[PDB]
Amino acid sequence: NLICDFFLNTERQGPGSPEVTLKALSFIDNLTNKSLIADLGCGTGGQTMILAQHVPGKITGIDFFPGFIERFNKNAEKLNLQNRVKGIVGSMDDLSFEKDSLDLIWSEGAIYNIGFERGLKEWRNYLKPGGYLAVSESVWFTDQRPAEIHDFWMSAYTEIDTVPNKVAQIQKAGYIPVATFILPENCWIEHYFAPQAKAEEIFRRKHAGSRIVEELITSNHHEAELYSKYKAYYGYAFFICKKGFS
Ligand SMILES: C[S@@+](CC[C@H](N)C(=O)[O-])C[C@H]1O[C@@H](n2cnc3c(N)ncnc32)[C@H](O)[C@@H]1O
Repeated sequence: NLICDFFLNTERQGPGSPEVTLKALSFIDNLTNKSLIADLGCGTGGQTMILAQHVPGKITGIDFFPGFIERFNKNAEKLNLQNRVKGIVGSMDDLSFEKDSLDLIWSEGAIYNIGFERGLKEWRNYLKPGGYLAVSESVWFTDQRPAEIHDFWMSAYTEIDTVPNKVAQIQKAGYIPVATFILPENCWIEHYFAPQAKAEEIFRRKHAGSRIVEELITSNHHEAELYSKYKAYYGYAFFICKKGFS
């Protein structure tokens, strides 16, 4: 409801950065102006527009919040990409894409809404054999971690896991684990948490007295506080996978 509004004030609603999106793209080599691309849980489309400026083909951005899709389509226009890039309000667990029709499925910081292993399994049916799946997901950097952070994550995303386990689940799902890399901390600080600050000031005064808004801000500071304290134990990792049977 009012949450979309808060996030409309940021270039991105999750950890990431232009360099990271392009570094992930650097592992995808099957695209042409005939390629069909989908970006699941695209948010306002920050990473989608970056992607669109470097790869040919049509891109469909899909997101649950109508507020984000409107922003996605308006930005697309200011950029003159509305012919090959269009936002659609929908859900990643209820897609209507033709089967085995996509060359690439993109999803940054959004697969947790449906679960990693579930996403791998379900989205595979919408990809052409030899197509690509590129997703950024939360991961543990080690096998042991302090309780404070571990518990926080069980209450947010129970499916967070180490890089090795994620990689084995990818192969198990019937994909070739093409490329896997950990995101730099600036994807969390410089590009995620820092920008949320400017937004809070302005947002909080505008919605003064709103219990929802106040708790959102508390939730942000807590998450940020936890990261700068346990950043050495977790983060995001990008996973590029090619659907088997080439
Ligand atoms: C962490 S944000 C990332 C947004 C954008 N991908 C980015 O990296 O800036 C998660 C996104 O998933 C979207 N989302 C949540 N549930 C969804 C669902 N069931 N189907 C599609 N999108 C969903 C949320 O609205 C939000 O835009």
